[PDB]
Amino acid sequence: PPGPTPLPVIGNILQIGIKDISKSLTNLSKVYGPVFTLYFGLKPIVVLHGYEAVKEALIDLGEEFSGRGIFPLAERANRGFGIVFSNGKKWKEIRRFSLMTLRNFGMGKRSIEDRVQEEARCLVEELRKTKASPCDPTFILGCAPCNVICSIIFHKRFDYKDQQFLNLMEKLNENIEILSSPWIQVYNNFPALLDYFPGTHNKLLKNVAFMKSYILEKVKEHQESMDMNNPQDFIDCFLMKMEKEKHNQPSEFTIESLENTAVDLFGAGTETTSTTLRYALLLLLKHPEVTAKVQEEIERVIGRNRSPCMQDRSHMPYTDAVVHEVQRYIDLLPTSLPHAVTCDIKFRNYLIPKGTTILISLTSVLHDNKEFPNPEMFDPHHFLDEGGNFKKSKYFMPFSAGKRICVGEALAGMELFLFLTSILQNFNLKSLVDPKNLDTTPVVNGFASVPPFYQLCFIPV
Ligand code: HEC
Repeated sequence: PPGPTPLPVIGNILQIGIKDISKSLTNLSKVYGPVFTLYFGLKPIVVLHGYEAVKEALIDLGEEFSGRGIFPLAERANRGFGIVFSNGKKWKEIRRFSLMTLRNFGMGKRSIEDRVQEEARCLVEELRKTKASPCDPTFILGCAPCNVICSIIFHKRFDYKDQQFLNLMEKLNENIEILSSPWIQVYNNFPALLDYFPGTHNKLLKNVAFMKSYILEKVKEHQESMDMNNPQDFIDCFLMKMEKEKHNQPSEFTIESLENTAVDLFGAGTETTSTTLRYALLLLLKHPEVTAKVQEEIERVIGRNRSPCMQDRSHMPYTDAVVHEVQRYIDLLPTSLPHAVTCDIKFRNYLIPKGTTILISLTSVLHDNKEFPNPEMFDPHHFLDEGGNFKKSKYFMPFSAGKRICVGEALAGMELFLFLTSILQNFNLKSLVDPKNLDTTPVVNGFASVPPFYQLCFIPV
């Protein structure tokens, strides 16, 4: 399986660098084809580039490519596996459980949707506190997705001033800061350095364990007041899954694994949604024509009176296109999360041995030159036909694809749709640095893009 010849100890780092590694992968694909080999120091990585290879692996050999693969830093920073990093029956069975409970009406009288709607009108209330004055939305937008997960795991959101909530928030955001430092790919190239610089990974381990404790005291309060035959949140359903398993007791569901699945949901369920929303508003500032068009659909379909809901989305194609086009443009997980093969397998006639790490290039699919003609340009017509109707694409994979597809695809769709429409129904976004100037080009470091810093005022309508 071809690829550039790597140097003695520094792997392929001269060829890919430490900057925008997804761009380097596209360039390498131009010379080695859609299936190349790449060395992260001494570790052999198969990269899959265009749609055809990604679809052929993740969908057609779905089981064979179902494995999760772990780079050095994550290996050291993770004590205990839940869902994101699990493999085999542990992953198969917890993931299955989690999707069950993440369905709209999958645990109690309260739906996921009602959770997201409650959050939407609190999000709006807090933005109303900003008194139409310049503000960095990073924090407020960060709280809403975290709080949806709080409500899903604990039945009950927290006021945004609740100190339980701010600690969990502080702990989650610090993990995102540590993890966005450019010299994180330096660890994956030279893992020896983890020992010589353990600051990173010790801070991750300390933060996770803080969160694990907090959750533990939560599942205790649950074990106490828990009504079987009447589960109301994630913890309840897990606790009672433990009872239906307490007999045949090898057993994948335990207090350890619930803590682990819980921290994952918080980590996987906060950062990406938060950034997508922050980036959405940035783009809505830059392109006010687009914003004006979304507001016409809101006044027409939903009033100014009631609150949005999911049934409204089928009747709002432009807004569905904007949401779709934010996710595709911004390409927040350029190489999703590293995959790994389940056994020795010939792929496009190449032979790839069991447990070999795979990087899926989601960028190559999301920014396919042909499906999306100006792919590095923000344009909702990418998902509209000549009438105003919504136009699906099989190249829309920001949640990846196949057997490891984001467990929260639906939830994220609800959050994005309901928080964005809720914000634009209630406010007009005013820029302070004038649309024309401000730059919306992703700041990329390794496998993580983020918008540049901006401010805006939320002026009520
Ligand atoms: C449930 C809360 C939750 C929310 C909200 C959420 N995710 Fe996820 N996402 C997950 C979990 C859990 C996984 C792990 C799946 C697995 O390993 O089997 C995941 C995995 C992924 C992967 C894994 C890639 C792969 O092939 O293995 C990508 C890409 C991803 N998410 C993107 C997103 C994007 C983009 C958003 C929103 C803009 C988002 N997720 C919002 C829970 C969430």
